[PDB]
Amino acid sequence: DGFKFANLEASVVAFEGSINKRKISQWREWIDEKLSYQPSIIIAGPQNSGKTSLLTLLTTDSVRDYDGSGVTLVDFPGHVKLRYKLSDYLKTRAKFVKGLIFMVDSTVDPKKLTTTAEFLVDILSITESSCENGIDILIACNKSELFTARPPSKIKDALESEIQKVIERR
Amino acid sequence: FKFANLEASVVAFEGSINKRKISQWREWIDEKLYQPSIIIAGPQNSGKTSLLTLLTADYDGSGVTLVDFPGHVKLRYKLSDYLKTRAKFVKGLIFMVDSTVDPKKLTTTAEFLVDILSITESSCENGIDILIACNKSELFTARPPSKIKDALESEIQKVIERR
Repeated sequence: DGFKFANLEASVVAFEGSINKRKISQWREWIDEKLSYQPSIIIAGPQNSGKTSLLTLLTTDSVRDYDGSGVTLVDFPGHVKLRYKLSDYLKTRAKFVKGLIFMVDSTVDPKKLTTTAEFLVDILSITESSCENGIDILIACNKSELFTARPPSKIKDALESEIQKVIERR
Repeated sequence: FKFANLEASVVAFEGSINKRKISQWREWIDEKLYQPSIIIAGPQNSGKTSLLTLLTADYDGSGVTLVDFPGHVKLRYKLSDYLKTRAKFVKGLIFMVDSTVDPKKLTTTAEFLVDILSITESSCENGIDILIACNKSELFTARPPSKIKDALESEIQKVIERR
């Protein structure tokens, strides 16, 4: 039978939150639990998925070397790597990468769902092959405050179904 | 296709990472140089990491799809987005190339230059100024920077002619 989050190598949980209302306690719990190198998590999502807002909250609203592997383009003096591949970031930091967050919308329509499921396939195909056990995933179900919002478990269930169809369409 | 017909300036200078004689690169860098930046461009084993060893504000999420925390390191960050975001603070780009070059190695180098140049030149009026850093100039197989530059120009035309 089909794709199930349950059968991935890594753990996958789904929690609701709200950037507009700064209700992100579950996401922070998860992040605090996961957090050559200091631990990191990755924030993953398209334009307007809430990432910049999430970073401001995490840096502002809380109470408290160079490796050229796979680099074709890097700036000076900053040493900013351009076209830096997810696969290389993961290979170089290995066990210091502790998890990955997918920012998704709790109020998704059938269209937005498809393009999101394709982004998950892409990124999960890389995390899952990067090491034994993959990298643990949070599906951060934003806009929880909206009258059209669905429970995280139903978003997770709709993503899992549409991911199966994306794999089929191959 | 001529480097002279680009909107940006293109210069080629010798240097030796192995011997630490890179004065002409450093001069160009110091002259070209948000804080001012330049970009260093080249495949694995072109000497970028050694070159950085010798040389050594608010977060913006435009075009960002993947970003780490706490570091705010951007992944898959597109050259076009870096350029659009920093604009006039980007002062130059260096192509790391080998002075000793088989005709094999030429085509792959030429394809890389076209890829990058087509993006720098489209980024603004007059594009981004280019240094062709001709490395390993001490070797007995080394050609002078003027010949490396002419070789690349003629190979770029051939690559472009594969339309």
